[PDB]
Amino acid sequence: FPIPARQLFIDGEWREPIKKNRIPVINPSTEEIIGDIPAATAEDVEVAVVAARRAFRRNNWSATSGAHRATYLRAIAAKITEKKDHFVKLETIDSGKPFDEAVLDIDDVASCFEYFAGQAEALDGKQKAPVTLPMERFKSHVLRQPLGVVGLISPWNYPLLMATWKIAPALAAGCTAVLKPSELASVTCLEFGEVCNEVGLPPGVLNILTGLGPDAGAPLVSHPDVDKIAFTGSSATGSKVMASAAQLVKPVTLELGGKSPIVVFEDVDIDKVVEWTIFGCFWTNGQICSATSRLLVHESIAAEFVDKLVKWTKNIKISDPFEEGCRLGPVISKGQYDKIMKFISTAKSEGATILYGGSRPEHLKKGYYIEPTIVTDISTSMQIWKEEVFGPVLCVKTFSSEDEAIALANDTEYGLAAAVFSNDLERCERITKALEVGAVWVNCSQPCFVQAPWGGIKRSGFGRELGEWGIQNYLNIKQVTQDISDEPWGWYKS
Amino acid sequence: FPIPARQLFIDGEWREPIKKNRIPVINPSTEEIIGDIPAATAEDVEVAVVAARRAFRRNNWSATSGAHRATYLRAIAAKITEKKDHFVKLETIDSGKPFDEAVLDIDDVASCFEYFAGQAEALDGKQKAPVTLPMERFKSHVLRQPLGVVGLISPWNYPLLMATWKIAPALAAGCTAVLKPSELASVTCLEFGEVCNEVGLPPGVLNILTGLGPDAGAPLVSHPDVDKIAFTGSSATGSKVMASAAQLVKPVTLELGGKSPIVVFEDVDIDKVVEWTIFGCFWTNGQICSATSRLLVHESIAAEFVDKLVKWTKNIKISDPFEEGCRLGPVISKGQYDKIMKFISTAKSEGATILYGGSRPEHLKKGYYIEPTIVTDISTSMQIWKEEVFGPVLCVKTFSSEDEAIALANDTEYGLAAAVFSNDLERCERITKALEVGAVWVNCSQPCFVQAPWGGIKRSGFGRELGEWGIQNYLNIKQVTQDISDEPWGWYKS
Ligand SMILES: NC(=O)c1ccc[n+]([C@@H]2O[C@H](COP(=O)([O-])OP(=O)(O)OC[C@H]3O[C@@H](n4cnc5c(N)ncnc54)[C@H](O)[C@@H]3O)[C@@H](O)[C@H]2O)c1
Ligand SMILES: NC(=O)c1ccc[n+]([C@@H]2O[C@H](COP(=O)([O-])OP(=O)(O)OC[C@H]3O[C@@H](n4cnc5c(N)ncnc54)[C@H](O)[C@@H]3O)[C@@H](O)[C@H]2O)c1
Ligand SMILES: [K+]
Ligand SMILES: [K+]
Ligand SMILES: [K+]
Ligand SMILES: [K+]
Repeated sequence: FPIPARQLFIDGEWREPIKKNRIPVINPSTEEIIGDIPAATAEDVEVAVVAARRAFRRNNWSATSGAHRATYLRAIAAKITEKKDHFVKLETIDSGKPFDEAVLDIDDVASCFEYFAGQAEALDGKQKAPVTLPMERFKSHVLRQPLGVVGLISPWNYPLLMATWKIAPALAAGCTAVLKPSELASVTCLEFGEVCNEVGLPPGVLNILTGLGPDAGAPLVSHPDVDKIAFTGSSATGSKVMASAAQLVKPVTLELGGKSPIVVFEDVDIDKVVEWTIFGCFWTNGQICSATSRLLVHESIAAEFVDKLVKWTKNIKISDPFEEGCRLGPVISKGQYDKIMKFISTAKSEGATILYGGSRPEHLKKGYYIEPTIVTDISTSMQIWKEEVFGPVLCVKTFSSEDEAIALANDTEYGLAAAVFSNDLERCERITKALEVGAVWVNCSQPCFVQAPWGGIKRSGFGRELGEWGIQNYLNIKQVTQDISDEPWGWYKS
Repeated sequence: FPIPARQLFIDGEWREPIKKNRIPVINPSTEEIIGDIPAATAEDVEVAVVAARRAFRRNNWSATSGAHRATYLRAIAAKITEKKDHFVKLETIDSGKPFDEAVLDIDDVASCFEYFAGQAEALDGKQKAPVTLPMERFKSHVLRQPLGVVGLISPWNYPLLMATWKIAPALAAGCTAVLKPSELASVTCLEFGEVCNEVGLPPGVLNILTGLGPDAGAPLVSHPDVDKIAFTGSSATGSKVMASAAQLVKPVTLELGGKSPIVVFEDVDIDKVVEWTIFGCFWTNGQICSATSRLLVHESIAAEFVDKLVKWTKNIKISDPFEEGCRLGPVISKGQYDKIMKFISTAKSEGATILYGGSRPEHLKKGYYIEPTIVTDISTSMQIWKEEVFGPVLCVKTFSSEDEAIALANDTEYGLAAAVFSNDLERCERITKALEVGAVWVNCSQPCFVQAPWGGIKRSGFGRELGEWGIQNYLNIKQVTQDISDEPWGWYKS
């Protein structure tokens, strides 16, 4: 199909980068440039935040009720469901993710807006919520207002979904925003610009700057009229954006991925659990923030599990994303390809065993394809064990004791997610409690519902997006307390 | 009487600074070194966090229930009420604040712990709160666990109260902590160490390092095993601590004070409001984070308000804090004294009018005493208008329009509090909504109840302490979602 030429979406209309630079979009499956995106620069950020600030000042969006903004949200969700086919295809060719996965993404963005429409609606009538004071002299309630203009910065692994994880709560709260999506996957996001016009979003309420991290994002976060930054990306980058935000004591939420464990005890149906473990580390082509990329399996089932494991993954149709039956596409880019490949090299070099994969597929001669990979004979000292690979690469180690599974699981600087498998539920509760982590899956891995709070701890960052926590990141919690006594304070003397 | 010659509180017992350095405590009223406090250094921070981390690992505090910790809280509150007299004294000589104010502080710390004892109790049964998912296949709830070891850093303007604003929620949540109080007011806080032993707090659950900001606090915030920082202080310092915390993507709450407006409309009994305006800017000797230090009064009552104003403040007994009837003490320190004085000089120099005070009192010949000060003929360009003075110094400007009051009030980079006076309540609501601020007082100024969320926006920082928000800053909000179907995910092929 025809990717589209598209431009910068600023103040409801399409604008050209002030420096007129652009960058390639590239099919991960063909290595071929299949198109073009604007390359926003600091000067574009300036006009964008200005539009956003102006839009915020209008008595047209921000001081509006939640129920009012919920209709635009509900409408956006509807529009997306309508142009479904169109989005899911664009997302498959831009991301390199299996077409079947992309269908889920797009259903999920629709569903996300609809959940936050609800949130915005519940925002009303949280307003002026009373707080009880001791005195009778004073009365007090809470207002929940938009913080103002917010910068949203998202990753390429679920282009539109990750972006709406930010857009939906931001808009629900009454903020205006500047979105800067990954330079590795901007098309659906740019295409979102039209959707806004089609649903009648006031101009400047959502602005979309595509471009490189350093050129477009950095200026977004350091801008003096952006009140809050919502960042999702690597921990290394997180640190950078938080330091920049610190200059202006600007609030920040950081979702930074990790090195999440999946611990499997003896008492499990090793055929399903095996299916998850594959899901937890290979799906989305291994590019999952919460990827359960470290398997801690009991020595008991150790061999067998791993056997069925290699069998199942051996079972995965690695092909071009559009090809029917495709359960695994190419990684996002040449750079990522190289990085993942190097992680593999230095893992051999460090003395681990590539008990499957670790190489290009075979049937695929072009495109950034990499075979689901299982590596064993692991030391907790090796790089592969500590570093997030963000490719289809799984590490295996075994354990004797329960609290050795525990110690071994918590043995990272990261702390995003974890998955524990066992039919002994009193054992499951005990493990979920002990995991130094923000999300614990019990007898599954990766299911992420918009109803539930989502974020990490430790190097994985802080703050919770989604659920009933999402909208809160974009609000000014305002206390108002008034004197109803009409008597003098009586502290001083007249 | 004699002060409290203490040492550092670490792991339940009194330890000496590893570098054995100490610093003077000084009565603001006598300029006289009346004592001595330990001067913690980075090496002390090391042993302190270690104690804290160990204490957190003990199945003795952190994995305990909220109701269990609530008793230590309730006990601490009791002990403080018991040793009331002793604390309020020590506070008065350490802070230079009027004895009557100190009295209040100490009642407030007691009350604060009790409120958070309640919070910790409510924490239970929020545990495993269910979140409803669409699919029947999955069940989900939320756990609320302590983040781990937290560093708490507080200011001198309410030595123990400001510290318990952090200690109480931290302990209620199940965290262990290292407290680093201001070097300008550490005695009560050091004395709190004993209270803990007396109520049986496990060792290492609360540690207290006194010392200088750069020597004791900086190492506390940059330490690799401190999971979260709660900071209250100047915006300039806030920026530094957040930049440091960014190194390790460490969560942070920042309460940074401001330049809060008090806007008074024509329709008010200008004797009651006048008393507040004095309270809002001169109480605590002008050293209030939320100090309503900018008066925007309607030209109508302008003259007369200001008249009764000068009259009232002219009526304020400025004397030694212990002297009965004392409504105004010395500022905290020589350095603060100098800073406040300079603000006055450069305000003269910039062309403002010192319509009262601006100088040392007469009857007081020693001690850091400064007259309640009223300054007029203000330009929004002058330093006195923008910069937080943190002394008993009030600026006055007048307004014609309502939305001129509004524009003029929002005319700062800060955004902590604001106070609006008017018997027209429809007008009040309108103004409270428009104020770019975190707390809006209606027909009063400064009343801060532990029941209500407290914090700022803009340069005043972010996050809310106290109320139902307080405890939240010290929790890991953990999602747990489990598969109850027993069926295969069914995404791949066996
Ligand atoms: N916890 C989560 O919610 C979550 C979800 C998915 C992915 N992730 C993480 O996302 C990462 C992959 O995404 P990525 O490669 O796009 O991450 P990244 O760190 O490169 O950056 C993500 C976004 O930040 C922008 N950016 C980069 N440098 C910037 C700078 N200096 N200033 C401002 N913005 C800048 C990027 O261009 C991109 O839009 C993985 O590490 C994964 O762990 C986290
Ligand atoms: N917003 C609020 O809730 C609130 C409440 C009270 C006071 N305040 C503000 O507090 C300020 C006055 O307090 P202050 O003089 O103590 O502020 P400050 O910034 O000088 O320092 C405050 C605390 O931080 C420590 N500190 C200093 N430098 C540090 C560093 N580099 N790293 C780590 N810690 C460091 C100090 O020792 C002190 O204990 C005012 O600006 C006032 O508005 C705000
Ligand atoms: K791409
Ligand atoms: K963290
Ligand atoms: K002192
Ligand atoms: K801010």
